[PDB]
Amino acid sequence: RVTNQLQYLHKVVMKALWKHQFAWPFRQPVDAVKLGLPDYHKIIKQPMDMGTIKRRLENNYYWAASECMQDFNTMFTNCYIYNKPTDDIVLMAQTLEKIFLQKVASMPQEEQEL
Ligand SMILES: Cc1noc(C)c1-c1cc(S(=O)(=O)NC2CCCC2)c2cccnc2c1
Ligand SMILES: Cc1noc(C)c1-c1cc(S(=O)(=O)NC2CCCC2)c2cccnc2c1
Repeated sequence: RVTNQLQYLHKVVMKALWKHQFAWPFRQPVDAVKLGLPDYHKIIKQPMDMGTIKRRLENNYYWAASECMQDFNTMFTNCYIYNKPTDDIVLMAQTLEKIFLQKVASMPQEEQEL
């Protein structure tokens, strides 16, 4: 579906996050071979990244905004679960997610199809 809320997530939320200076590690799926993490996919069962979310927005994959919000959430949660507490990537994820939440607080409240 195209909905008012999904449009907002695309044009306001994703727009802001995608261009952020800390976004780069999250713009494509985690490549476990490249990063040297043979257990990544053993620990993280549902990988997610902003490249995938952007494409889903662009291709009208989502039926409701809440679905897209859960993908954003999964991407951040994966990061917090996998990485060590002191890893810089955790700080970068937190920074992005703060913007995610700030923007989500201003999303249109009633979802309507277009
Ligand atoms: C401005 C304007 N003047 O005439 C038209 C037509 C627009 C308009 C309408 C929509 S929408 O109807 O698809 N979604 C609405 C629902 C919530 C707010 C946007 C946009 C959608 C995306 C970008 N520009 C949009 C601009
Ligand atoms: C693991 C992992 N789990 O979620 C994400 C996201 C990652 C992650 C981690 C690294 S890194 O640890 O090599 N560099 C850190 C240093 C500070 C920036 C990230 C990447 C390195 C390159 C590309 N993607 C990366 C993605």
